[PDB]
Amino acid sequence: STGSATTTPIDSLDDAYITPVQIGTPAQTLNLDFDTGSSDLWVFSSETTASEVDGQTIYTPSKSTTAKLLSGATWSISYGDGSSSSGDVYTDTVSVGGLTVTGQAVESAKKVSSSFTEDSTIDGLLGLAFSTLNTVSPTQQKTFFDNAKASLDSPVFTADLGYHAPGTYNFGFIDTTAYTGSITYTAVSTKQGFWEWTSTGYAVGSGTFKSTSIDGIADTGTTLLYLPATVVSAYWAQVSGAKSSSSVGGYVFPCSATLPSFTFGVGSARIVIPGDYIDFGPISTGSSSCFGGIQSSAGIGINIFGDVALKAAFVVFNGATTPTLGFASK
Repeated sequence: STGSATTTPIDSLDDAYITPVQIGTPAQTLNLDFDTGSSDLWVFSSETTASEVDGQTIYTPSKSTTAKLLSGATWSISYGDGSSSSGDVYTDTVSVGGLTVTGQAVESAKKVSSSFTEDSTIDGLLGLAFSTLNTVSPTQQKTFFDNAKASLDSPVFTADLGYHAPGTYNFGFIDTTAYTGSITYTAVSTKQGFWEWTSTGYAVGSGTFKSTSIDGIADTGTTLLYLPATVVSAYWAQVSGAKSSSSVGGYVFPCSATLPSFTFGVGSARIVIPGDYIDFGPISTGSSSCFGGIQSSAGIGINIFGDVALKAAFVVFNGATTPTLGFASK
């Protein structure tokens, strides 16, 4: 089997992407944030504290003839950005782009943190990291991909995120029309539960490539590109007036600037992030200070190849017995 679904930016900055997902019978369609950095499929629901729902579409398990309470199971997750959610668990039928999993764990939120409430466009998350990170207790549950994998034509999914435009998540096949040149594959460590890999280096603008190993995670659920402070400083040094602002919480730059590109290595291959992808707009409405899309990972404890990086590529998440990651230009 295969599936193919369009993923759409939630706003004009590509702060996140939402993908429609069918849950239950009859289908209830929710727009979920597909997150290769976590492993829970959780939704706003009829059980979510009412004051914490503000415009989201909810899953109502009592209206699904295939929903079953997973007795005694609870979940609770905290994300790298400080947000969190928790609740109980149903199993139900979940379909993405024509690909159907029966008995998928659907984690129903009883509580969500303010940042989730405040984002009316995201109805929940669909985790695509390794199932070892799934938070369901006392019986850990599998991700949608893990459940689908054996049925797929090939045990892969691909992320093709757009810049200021829709893109695609495919399951079970590689669309050879969706990228240019070749896909370069690179080793993955699953030791921390992530799609963790090592970039071979970077360049700033038309500058020379610096060969250096950068371990990090391919994370569709993180907006920005978080890299070591040395790398980030080298980038922003090429933008007149750019500075790190502790008050704002990262590098900012004059909105009048033209940003240089940023290149990262995948083996001997190179992915070029155009400068415009690194512009996240005014820090507050009407400001001429703009927020940068490349930020330091210092104090995160891990480098993160988030959407800023991934949307410059066609990315293969290869879930073979030994997983790997593939990157192509597009």
